[PDB]
Amino acid sequence: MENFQKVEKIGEGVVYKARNKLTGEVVALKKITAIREISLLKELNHPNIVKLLDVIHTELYLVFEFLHQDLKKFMDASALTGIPLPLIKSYLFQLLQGLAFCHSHRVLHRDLKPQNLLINTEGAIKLADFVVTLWYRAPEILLGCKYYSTAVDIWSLGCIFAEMVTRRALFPGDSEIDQLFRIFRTLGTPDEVVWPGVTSMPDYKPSFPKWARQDFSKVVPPLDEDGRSLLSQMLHYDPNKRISAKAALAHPFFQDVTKPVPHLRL
Ligand SMILES: Nc1nc2ccc(C(=O)c3c(F)cccc3F)cn2c1C(=O)c1ccccc1
Repeated sequence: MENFQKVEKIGEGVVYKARNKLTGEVVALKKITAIREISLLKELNHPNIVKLLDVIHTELYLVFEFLHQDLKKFMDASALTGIPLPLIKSYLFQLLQGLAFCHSHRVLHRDLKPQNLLINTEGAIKLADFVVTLWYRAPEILLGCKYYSTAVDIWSLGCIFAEMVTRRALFPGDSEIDQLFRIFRTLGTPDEVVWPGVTSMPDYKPSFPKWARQDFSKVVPPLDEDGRSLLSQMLHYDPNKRISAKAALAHPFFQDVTKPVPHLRL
């Protein structure tokens, strides 16, 4: 709309950085029943959720608060030394608060990934944007569950947690079956013992190869036992045994959480 001045295209809808030719405000402008669905999102305000400032419907643009960097760019920029654990823990804690908030309002993100988590110079991290990467997709979605729950967001976050720690994607699948098999090779092929009802899932196949589960100590070293304990609960196969965001916030891992400030090059 004529109320903004596209400053730069910051990412392919397409996201532009823009200045409100009126309020001088700089914002992120995203060019995209869905109406009222998005208006409700405009009421979902939390410090760890990128603020949806306005919805301009004209012949659909979403006006968001502008943050200078996403986690993917930050992880890439910290690949040599990695993100300090104190900061990893602070980010995980804040994202869990954001999810606890979203989930309490029966709202799911459904597609969390490093590129959708934005950070600022003060140490805050926020959930944004509530081929397409499958690396963070929960197994129940991959198995064709049509009515998945808030637990799909915990799975995705557990994945990002593992990636921040190891500096390598946990399950970099490049197809739906490769994604599923990478999860199986690491966490063990699921069965009725660990996931009641799993064999009845739409895309479950008795012909799936049976891989043995690997120890977490080999998956996210050098994360401490509290960290591995939390991650394990965030990656349970059964969406119902998977830890909720609220309970996760009470895990011993966060007993000594702080809010460090990252060093960013804007
Ligand atoms: N500086 C920024 N401020 C914001 C504010 C909101 C969204 C936002 O809501 C959002 C979106 F609209 C689409 C995809 C991912 C998102 F996080 C993205 N950004 C950015 C980005 O730099 C960026 C990061 C990744 C992809 C594209 C732009």
